[PDB]
Amino acid sequence: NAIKYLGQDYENLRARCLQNGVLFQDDAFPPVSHSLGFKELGPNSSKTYGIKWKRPTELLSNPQFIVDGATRTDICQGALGDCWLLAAIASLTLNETILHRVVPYGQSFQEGYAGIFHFQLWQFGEWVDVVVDDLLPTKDGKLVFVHSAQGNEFWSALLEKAYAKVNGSYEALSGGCTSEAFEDFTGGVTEWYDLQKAPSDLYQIILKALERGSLLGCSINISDIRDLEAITFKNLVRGHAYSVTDAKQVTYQGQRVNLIRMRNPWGEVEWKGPWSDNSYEWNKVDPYEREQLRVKMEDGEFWMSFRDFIREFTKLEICNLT
Ligand SMILES: CC[C@H](NC(=O)[C@H](CC(C)C)NC(=O)OCc1ccccc1)[C@H](O)C(=O)NCCCn1cnc2c(N)ncnc21
Ligand SMILES: [Ca+2]
Ligand SMILES: [Ca+2]
Ligand SMILES: [Cl-]
Ligand SMILES: [Cl-]
Ligand SMILES: [Cl-]
Repeated sequence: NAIKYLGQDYENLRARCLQNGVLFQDDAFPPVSHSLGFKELGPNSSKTYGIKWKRPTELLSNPQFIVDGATRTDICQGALGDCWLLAAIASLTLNETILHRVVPYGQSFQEGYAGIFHFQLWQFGEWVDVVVDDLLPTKDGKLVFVHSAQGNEFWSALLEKAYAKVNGSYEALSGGCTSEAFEDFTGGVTEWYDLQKAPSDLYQIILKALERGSLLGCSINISDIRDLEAITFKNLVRGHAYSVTDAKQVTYQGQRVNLIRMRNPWGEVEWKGPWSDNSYEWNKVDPYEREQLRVKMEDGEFWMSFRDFIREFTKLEICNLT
């Protein structure tokens, strides 16, 4: 059983809030500017001034903790430098077992709701249960930071809040390492690969890792400063964490081609090269493969050939667990 971060006891706090007829407000991570940040999100910053803390039950008549499953399309980045974290959460959703260790079952805005939620993380060398109240940063009625493509779904916003809490503020999340989030969700072992020196069996390594439910992420180093822009000519984002979400082989004019699928945690802005959603390559595979694999949607998720992947990307991170 997870031990309680700061000694805060989820079920006890929830039960006592319900008894006392109030909603939880978290003394350890309160709905004030110091929970937002210290510089870019500090008390006197332009960003801080626009933000009002509001509960999902203040925003909507029918807020939901999870809608149609806790899945990667529920991870759409907001105005914060936490792409590394969000890439990790998106990858986490592909492994139901680990997902629901981090996101406990049984949390809702209906029966038993008292304005408090909890998540479990690997921290300080322990599995720790972290509570949050459900006051969330909003501007004009919309979440400022992470949000789901399902506008009434709140689990991922609440998990990002819990992760900010253990790190001190949302601003403390700006700029980071995907592998650190992977570890914090698993207590597993992380390794990384230099794609410009890829082992010859790297694609099989990826296949095996995906099959076992390991977490995979990738990025493109900014080698100059951000000279050729943050965005490459083919619509990739440099210095930015992507989730690796599948690896599948297709038959392209009668020959096997290894593909890899990844997802930009923005939930938008995708590769426009071969195998992209609108590319001509799809016209020359088996119709069944096309139907199974290709999804024509601006959703941040796309395929690349493994060959193009290892040319365009520079780093692959893998977190292996038990
Ligand atoms: C810094 C950028 C973030 N990148 C990083 O963290 C990188 C991640 C690695 C895997 C390359 N790491 C990093 O730099 O190390 C900094 C480091 C390491 C250790 C200690 C302190 C600082 C990330 O790209 C990000 O969060 N971008 C969000 C951009 C705003 N935005 C949000 N929605 C957007 C949208 N729809 N469209 C356009 N922009 C959007
Ligand atoms: Ca969902
Ligand atoms: Ca897509
Ligand atoms: Cl408390
Ligand atoms: Cl303030
Ligand atoms: Cl609910």
